[PDB]
Amino acid sequence: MKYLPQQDPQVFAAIEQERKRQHAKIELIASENFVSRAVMEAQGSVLTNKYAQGYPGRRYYGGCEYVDIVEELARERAKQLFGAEHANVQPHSGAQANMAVYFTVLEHGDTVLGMNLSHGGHLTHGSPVNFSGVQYNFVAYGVDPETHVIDYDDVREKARLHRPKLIVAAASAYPRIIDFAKFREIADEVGAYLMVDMAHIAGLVAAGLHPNPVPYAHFVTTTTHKTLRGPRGGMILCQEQFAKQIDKAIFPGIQGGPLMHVIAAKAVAFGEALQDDFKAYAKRVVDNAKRLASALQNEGFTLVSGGTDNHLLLVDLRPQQLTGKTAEKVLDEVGITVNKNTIPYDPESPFVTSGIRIGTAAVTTRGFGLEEMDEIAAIIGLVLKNVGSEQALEEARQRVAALTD
Amino acid sequence: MKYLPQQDPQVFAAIEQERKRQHAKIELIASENFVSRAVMEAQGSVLTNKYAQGYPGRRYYGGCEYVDIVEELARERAKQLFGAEHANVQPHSGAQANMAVYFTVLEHGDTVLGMNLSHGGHLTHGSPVNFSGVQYNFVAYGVDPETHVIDYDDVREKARLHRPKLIVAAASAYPRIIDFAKFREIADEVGAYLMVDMAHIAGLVAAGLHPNPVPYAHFVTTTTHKTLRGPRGGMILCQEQFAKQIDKAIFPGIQGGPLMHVIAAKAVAFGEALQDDFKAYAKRVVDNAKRLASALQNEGFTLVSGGTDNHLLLVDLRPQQLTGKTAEKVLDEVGITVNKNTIPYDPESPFVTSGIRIGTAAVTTRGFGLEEMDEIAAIIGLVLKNVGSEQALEEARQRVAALTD
Ligand SMILES: *Cc1c(COP(=O)(O)O)cnc(C)c1O
Ligand SMILES: *Cc1c(COP(=O)(O)O)cnc(C)c1O
Repeated sequence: MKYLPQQDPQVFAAIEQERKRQHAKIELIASENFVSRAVMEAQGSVLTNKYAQGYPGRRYYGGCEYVDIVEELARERAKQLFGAEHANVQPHSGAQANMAVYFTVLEHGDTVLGMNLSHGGHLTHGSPVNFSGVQYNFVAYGVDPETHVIDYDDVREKARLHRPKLIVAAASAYPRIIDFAKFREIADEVGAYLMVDMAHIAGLVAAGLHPNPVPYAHFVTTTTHKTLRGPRGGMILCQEQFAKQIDKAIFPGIQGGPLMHVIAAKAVAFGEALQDDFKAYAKRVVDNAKRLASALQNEGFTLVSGGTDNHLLLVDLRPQQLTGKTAEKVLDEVGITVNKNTIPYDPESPFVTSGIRIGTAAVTTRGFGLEEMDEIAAIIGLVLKNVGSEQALEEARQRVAALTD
Repeated sequence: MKYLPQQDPQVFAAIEQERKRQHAKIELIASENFVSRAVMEAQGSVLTNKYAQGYPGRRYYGGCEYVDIVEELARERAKQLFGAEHANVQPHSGAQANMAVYFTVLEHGDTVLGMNLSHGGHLTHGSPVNFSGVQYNFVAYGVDPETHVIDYDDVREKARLHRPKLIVAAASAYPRIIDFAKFREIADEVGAYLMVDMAHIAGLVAAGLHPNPVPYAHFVTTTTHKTLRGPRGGMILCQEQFAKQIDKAIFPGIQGGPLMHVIAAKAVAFGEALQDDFKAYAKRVVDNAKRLASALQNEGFTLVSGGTDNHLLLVDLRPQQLTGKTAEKVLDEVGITVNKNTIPYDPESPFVTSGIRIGTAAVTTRGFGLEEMDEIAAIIGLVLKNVGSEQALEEARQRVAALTD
């Protein structure tokens, strides 16, 4: 940075702290990642100066000839990456991508079937404090209480009883592969649309390491950040038949002018994801998640679903007589960043929980491999089995510093 | 840029075209501006890597100590700038700022009174193709057919007849000062909330050149871009009594995680607006708008409202037997960027129009002064009075090139 340090010492100082924090800590929050310097440069471009409401070749304002090229690069690269017939790259966030799909197919008060929020469903999948649960009538399907795998017979019974206009599949804390074919079969039985929110797994889908929901869903939403390792923002993929309605839902429906500089960064991140290197990266993410899961089990931890098929895992802490809140706090003390997370059928409230969620995308981006997973699990065991020992916590602190070098 | 040109030649090439376009053209679109290098550097920062859903000191996730400083800098600077009791700096856009206020005070189907969209009201003020007009029952007040000034007796009659829960004031194409005191007096009479959307005039408010709606409105929304010359994004200002509800409306209500890098850029832009230089700039904007308005009248153009009190003007092109569409297109041919815009009581549709909207924020940012306003008006007269003359258009092209150097 050149101009910020002189213009605004206060903002520059805080950013510099954050930069250094990102390096010093072990980032295990499953939704986190680190974007490339190219992606950041695109976001720090003069493209922020352009109003481009509308779509390429169909803009409200003139002067859009070049931002049109940028948006089309993002749309075309997205379509290659995911095999979708249409992309909308304007959503400001994953929330707004979901909002727009809901706006497209639902009237106020319509019934929607989504994943139980305590079992892995997202906030935007019907929380009563979120627009989704206020605007629409959300009903929930659950996971098996023993296997913690989605109970597809429950999805079906809930669909057949409640007759949703829309079925939502996908999750923010589900460690197994989701069967989109079964979701579509259920949707078809009850004549519901199927929306898949792949925000967490989008990078793994892109790399062929999770089944693609595109051929099964009418609508696919995602964040461009998370496993996809793009800038912070949203995207919608859909069949050609909904393209016009979806585009209209985004603008003039729910947003105004798009963030053209962010859309540029999305294009960059999509270019990166189309490369062989990114597929190698994504395999290491899943490989690291499995290794970390196995190593945590070796420490004596119980894992929700008995392990992982993707980038993330949930530790059920009940055997250690710990809340997610306590674990989160003590790990923060040694420089390891997790979040407390409800486990399925959690006896605790969402503000306390019986679990922590852990994902490997961020540490894999930093170059961590299988040996590092073994060490991270070993540190977690040390900390969580010795919560009252400052000697154990200092030892962990030093081992964390050794990993971040 | 260092890494983007090598990683992504295609995206870099299009950005570079846009950068050069921004320099070569005369930007007269009233919503446009050019942000500082400091603002862009903040947006291109590593802050994009942090999930910080929630609010400073009250975050979902750990590791937010430094992004908390950034958000508080933005909130505190905003409060100084505008004298508001509370700021929310998380809105992704002006649309989402408005959306959140509507979410706070209205139920589905509630009546809202806003400015007629053909007289200057915004898309998010009740367009039937926008969430506002779909979710809520919007009624409209108009301007006087001769003066083109808001008819405050119409606002009152409409309020008293329709009994809105909410009154919206503010505009995207209104060239005069808005009387917020009268809006509040009307709101109080019918027991409605008052929301002011100051997106267009926010920079002028900050500089003391437009009356501040903060003391009169329950809620003030704005874009951080436009006259305020910030990054692309939204903001909400409100009385302390609505702070908690407004914060909850933004998250977990309508958004997910905020864009912390953009929030950093907002803080930077607010710091810039607190400086004496910015007040000097904003005076030149209004001074330039008046000079340009006078000079256009000297060319024989009729202006909606007979001139301007702010940064923007509307040319009524009916006397020249031209549509806004035709004027927009021919001006594009010589390198001057305007947009067609409905004038009040326009005999044409919104896709054709009888007017062009012009604003001075962008050219003032580039250093244009009163002499440049005289020349721009002279070029506009030349072009619009000689639409069929390629000699006149080439002469204009050359005069435009002389201005952008
Ligand atoms: C993270 C996430 C979102 C939210 O996107 P934001 O950009 O934070 O609004 C939505 N759905 C799922 C499944 C997510 O994981
Ligand atoms: C530009 C504008 C908006 C829209 O903000 P976006 O950031 O484009 O969504 C809303 N209201 C008014 C009055 C505006 O001028």
